[PDB]
Amino acid sequence: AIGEFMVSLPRMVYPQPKVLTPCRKDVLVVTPWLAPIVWEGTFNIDILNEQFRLQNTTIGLTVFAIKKYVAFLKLFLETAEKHFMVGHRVHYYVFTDQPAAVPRVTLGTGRQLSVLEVRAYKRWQDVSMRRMEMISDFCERRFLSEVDYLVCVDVDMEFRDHVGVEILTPLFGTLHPGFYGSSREAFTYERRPQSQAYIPKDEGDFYYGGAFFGGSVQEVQRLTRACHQAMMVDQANGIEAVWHDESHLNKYLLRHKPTKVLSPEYLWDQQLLGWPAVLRKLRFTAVP
Amino acid sequence: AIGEFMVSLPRMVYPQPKVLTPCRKDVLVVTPWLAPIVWEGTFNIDILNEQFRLQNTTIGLTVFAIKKYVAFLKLFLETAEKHFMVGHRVHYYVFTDQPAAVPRVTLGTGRQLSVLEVRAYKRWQDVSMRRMEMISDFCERRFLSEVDYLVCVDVDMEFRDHVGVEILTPLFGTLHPGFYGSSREAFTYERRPQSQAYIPKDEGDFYYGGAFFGGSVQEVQRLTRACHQAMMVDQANGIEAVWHDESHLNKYLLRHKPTKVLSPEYLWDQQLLGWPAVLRKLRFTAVP
Ligand SMILES: O=c1ccn([C@@H]2O[C@H](COP(=O)(O)OP(=O)(O)O[C@H]3O[C@H](CO)[C@H](O)[C@H](O)[C@H]3O)[C@@H](O)[C@H]2O)c(=O)[nH]1
Ligand SMILES: O=c1ccn([C@@H]2O[C@H](COP(=O)(O)OP(=O)(O)O[C@H]3O[C@H](CO)[C@H](O)[C@H](O)[C@H]3O)[C@@H](O)[C@H]2O)c(=O)[nH]1
Ligand SMILES: [Mn+2]
Ligand SMILES: [Mn+2]
Repeated sequence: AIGEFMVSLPRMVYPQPKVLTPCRKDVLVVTPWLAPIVWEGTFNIDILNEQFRLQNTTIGLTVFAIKKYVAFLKLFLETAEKHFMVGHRVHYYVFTDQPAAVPRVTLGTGRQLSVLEVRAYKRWQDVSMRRMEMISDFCERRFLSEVDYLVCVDVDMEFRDHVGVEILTPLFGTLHPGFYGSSREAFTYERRPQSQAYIPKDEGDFYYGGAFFGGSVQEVQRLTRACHQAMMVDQANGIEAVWHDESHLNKYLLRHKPTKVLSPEYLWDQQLLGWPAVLRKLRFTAVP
Repeated sequence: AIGEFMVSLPRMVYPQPKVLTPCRKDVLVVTPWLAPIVWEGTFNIDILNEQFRLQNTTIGLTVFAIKKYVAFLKLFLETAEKHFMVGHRVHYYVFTDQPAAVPRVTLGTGRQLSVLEVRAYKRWQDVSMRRMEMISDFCERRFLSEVDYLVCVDVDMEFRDHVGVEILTPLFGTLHPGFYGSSREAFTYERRPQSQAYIPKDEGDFYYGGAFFGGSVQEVQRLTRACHQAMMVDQANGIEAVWHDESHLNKYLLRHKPTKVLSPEYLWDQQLLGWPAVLRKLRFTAVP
């Protein structure tokens, strides 16, 4: 459940937070709108796990495996079993054009998987973009009744370390690994005013990655509906945003600030970027 | 309103957050349960003001002025007019045994004051403690229908600097100025197991001050009801907690973690503690 009566935490023995010691001295851990930026060292997972288990939290995870991308599912799901929300209720939603071709991955207790058949678009750009419509079509069909939070990710990825309830919040985006140290002028936002995704050069907080966002079902419905409707306006006007759904996601999260931001620990590419000292954990990574 | 549909923020030009620069290097700015700890430098008030104004937020401020403490009201209210939630809708609730003795303080537009008559208890300890019952009696009478958030403070205080929408969240407490640098064993929690306020020596996050807490009306009703009911159990058992309502507040916030914590900028005593370098702002201070 979300927003229901919260019982009292049990007694717990853990290290005292020290008010006069920063938890990170190398990174920003809170946005200027007071949203936590989630890095290792910012959270005590034992406290968070208690809070979320006492609410009987169910997390849905959406992933699209269309055309040849079904090949990515086995590793994606096996590694999610090892690292994603372990101990909590999880419902995987695998959207595919090949519903008999989903690998038979063994799931832990309290975890289930549904296969949702969808059409395949010809262009990769359309496959990627149309996830927003498809996720929003499914909020009413399933998600409102089945889960508390939705996490929406790319499939060509693997979990390498813990991804848990520290991410859960009404609305989150994730810092794209290519831009976390960049100034806003260098962010690859859509820069043509003719597009609904347009962001001026003097605006922008962060460059969020299209491959990892989420929130409560209500907030994810809002985001995905808004991005789809913006895409359809652009289509009617003969323009396609430079980075497709990621461009629209960035416009949405500029105007509707997320209540948590995930660090690039949660969205990485070791082939392209190595393992900087600032990443204490590499949690969710590109398959090379 | 709270929890309603949020329109899009307008365009704003402000400094880009820098991911690789901490906002404070001298203090903890987020708790281990991912609640912001509010210090100067952690927030851009322009963004927050936009967010809260677009929700038509109304803030209630409760204050008790019983017996000789009516003398504190003039400065309290005049300085609140200068510093508390300026630009937002405010409703002051002055609880007093001398309802004709409230000073005539000139209020800004969108700000109003109600006087609520209550009984005076003989002992200062009972006057202080019974605020929890009185605040909880008034959630149903007025607060649910009149305000979005409640802020509950001591009267023998003055505002010296900005106290605004950065504090608003479902549930907050404030670091007591005498203990922010102390280890938990030194916190003056109730230590007798016979009291409902008991906290063992190996437990505790922070020592919260009784003089400044708040949250949504729903969360403040819960806190104040719980503290009152705990007090009544103690009374039946012939025990009074060492620091009265503050002891019960601390027990509640240990078991029900706040969603923001205010730094001691928000609760200070310059006579006793001076002006340390760690306090960039002294916002709400004891009258000496
Ligand atoms: O034939 C396809 C093409 C895409 N996809 C799905 O769409 C996702 C995104 O497409 P790609 O992985 O092909 O492209 P990128 O890795 O460049 O994706 C990045 O850029 C995209 C926009 O161009 C999206 O924002 C995406 O979330 C972001 O990680 C895939 O992971 C997969 O889930 C398929 O299932 N089949
Ligand atoms: O005769 C009185 C006594 C108290 N109060 C009200 O109760 C508040 C708290 O009492 P005091 O200010 O007399 O006592 P302290 O400053 O020591 O208060 C501190 O300790 C208390 C518990 O002992 C409470 O937790 C309080 O919030 C905390 O700041 C006052 O500010 C005032 O609002 C009155 O109105 N009249
Ligand atoms: Mn890809
Ligand atoms: Mn006092």
